Amino acid sequence: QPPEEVDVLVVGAGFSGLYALYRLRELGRSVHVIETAGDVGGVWYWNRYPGARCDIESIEYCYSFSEEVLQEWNWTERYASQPEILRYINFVADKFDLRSGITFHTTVTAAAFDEATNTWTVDTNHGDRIRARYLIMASGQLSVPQLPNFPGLKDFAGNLYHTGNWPHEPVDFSGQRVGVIGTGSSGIQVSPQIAKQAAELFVFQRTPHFAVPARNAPLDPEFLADLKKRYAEFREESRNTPGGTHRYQGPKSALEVSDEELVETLERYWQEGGPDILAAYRDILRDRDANERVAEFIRNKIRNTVRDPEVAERLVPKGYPFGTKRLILEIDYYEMFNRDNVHLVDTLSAPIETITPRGVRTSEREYELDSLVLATGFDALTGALFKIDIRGVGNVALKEKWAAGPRTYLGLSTAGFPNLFFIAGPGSPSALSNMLVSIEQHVEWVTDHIAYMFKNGLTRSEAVLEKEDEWVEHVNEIADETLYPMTASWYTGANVPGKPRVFMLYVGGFHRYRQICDEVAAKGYEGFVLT
Ligand SMILES: Cc1cc2nc3c(=O)[nH]c(=O)nc-3n(C[C@H](O)[C@H](O)[C@H](O)COP(=O)(O)OP(=O)(O)OC[C@H]3O[C@@H](n4cnc5c(N)ncnc54)[C@H](O)[C@@H]3O)c2cc1C
Ligand SMILES: CC(=O)c1ccc[n+]([C@@H]2O[C@H](COP(=O)([O-])OP(=O)([O-])OC[C@H]3O[C@@H](n4cnc5c(N)ncnc54)[C@H](OP(=O)([O-])[O-])[C@@H]3O)[C@@H](O)[C@H]2O)c1
Ligand SMILES: [Cl-]
Repeated sequence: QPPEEVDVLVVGAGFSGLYALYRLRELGRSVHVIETAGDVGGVWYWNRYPGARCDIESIEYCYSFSEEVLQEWNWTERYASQPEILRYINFVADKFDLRSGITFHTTVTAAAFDEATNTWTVDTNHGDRIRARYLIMASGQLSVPQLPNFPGLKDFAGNLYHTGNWPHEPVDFSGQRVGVIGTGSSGIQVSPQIAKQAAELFVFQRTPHFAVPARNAPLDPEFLADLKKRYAEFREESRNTPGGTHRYQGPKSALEVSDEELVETLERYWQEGGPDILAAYRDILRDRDANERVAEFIRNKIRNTVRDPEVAERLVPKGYPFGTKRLILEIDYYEMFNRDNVHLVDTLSAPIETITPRGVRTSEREYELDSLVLATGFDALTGALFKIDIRGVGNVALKEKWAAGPRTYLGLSTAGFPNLFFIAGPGSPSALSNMLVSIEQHVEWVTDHIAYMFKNGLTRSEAVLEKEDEWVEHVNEIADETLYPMTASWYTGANVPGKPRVFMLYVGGFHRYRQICDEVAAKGYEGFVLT
């Protein structure tokens, strides 16, 4: 039930929005959060599908801002399941009395900057009108589900799900003919759970994605209690890294090594599981020949996982460099295809023509299904923003200004839109880092910036157009030194039809980006104009 006026309005109650609330209060600022969902958690509230699990270690993917949380919470598994992460979020939410600062079931429709008085007016689908000095869009990176692009969807006779909008009551696939469309992280995690229940599971794969064993395991309770002795320290080590974790930064070039040392080295990562293999060698995302030797080793591990050679071959990713679509952690996913009741439908060879009342037609034949699961992803990074009529100076639409790709200074603001801040979004490290590291830094940087504005008695903060252009050009420029922009992924907006193909993230590493933000604030916010 939202206030008519506030210092800062926050959109979204997932990790980012909750923390922004907590810190803004500590800083003696009035602050409120609007959230479409029924409750806190963001991705961990919405993504409730069976198998949903973090692929950053529970010990790294957690808040560090509170010593008490660090000491009191007990993680249980190398990689936390979604129910567990949702209990942690509730634990924190509870601990700091956060819900009192949040309006649920409410979706922000539009926001417009008022130049006369230097404020945002912010409307919602319940007619709430809030005036705020600052607007923080804590509204996610992977928060607006994307349906795939083919017809007959509303004609399907059975039940229809998207993993990103999963039912609050467990879904029963027992005895069903089930289809999953999509084999990114969502579909990889969800499929082996549905394989346990369905009479027949059909996995509709388009481009195969690279996946490596998670090797999840219980967490040793002693290791935990040790870790806690120096938790603050351990976390500060994670902030001083490109990826926001303890990942080893392999110093060698993947080209300098024999085939023999290369295999022995990747074999050790493969038996160990997890994503650290992405940094086995310094140049894997930088040099196509280096990349390829690593990609080959992975593809061969893939072939060897599946008994039938033809099914095995269709599982092998082709045509793009390893790691350039987000790396996936799998758990019994490749093994699944050895089962009698699991069918890999290769839609590259036979593309989907349409959905029918009965199920799915490809160019080669029709599949009958009782249920269809869409693991088809998200209109990423800009999708949630673009859903909101956001309006800056001269009445510029954010959606129009960014229609060729997101334009920002430090990913934190855009020229022409003063008092507006984007948490962990395009133009910053964002999902290229452990997101809790990217999220805590952006929250602390924005909220300090806000507090600094108040201290000094100002009320207007605007990214300077020339710095914005300079920043966007720098982002593209350093991306272009890597293999990232070369591949169609949601990072480059490739999954939404008509969306501009532009790599959206800052690739220079969390550490450098935090250093660059720190010198910006240390000079009273170079590249902003403050009045
Ligand atoms: C299934 C899934 C698994 C993930 N696993 C990991 C992982 O292992 N490691 C990792 O580092 N990151 C991973 N993440 C990335 C995840 O985006 C971040 O880690 C972190 O959860 C993002 O937090 P957030 O608060 O920025 O956004 P979100 O958690 O997305 O919260 C955004 C909230 O804003 C609300 N919202 C949006 N628009 C409006 C509006 N118009 N009005 C009102 N409310 C609105 C949404 O409903 C949502 O609740 C994963 C993401 C997905 C989708
Ligand atoms: C932490 C963790 O383990 C976890 C778990 C879950 C999510 N996450 C995080 O969220 C991000 C998104 O992952 P996701 O799986 O939900 O989404 P995706 O990666 O966008 O894959 C979409 C898939 O659907 C297929 N596809 C799309 N359109 C299609 C079409 N029109 N016709 C037919 N098929 C279509 C598309 O095919 P192709 O050829 O690759 O476009 C692909 O197979 C992740 O990267 C993590 O950041 C993390
Ligand atoms: Cl992720």
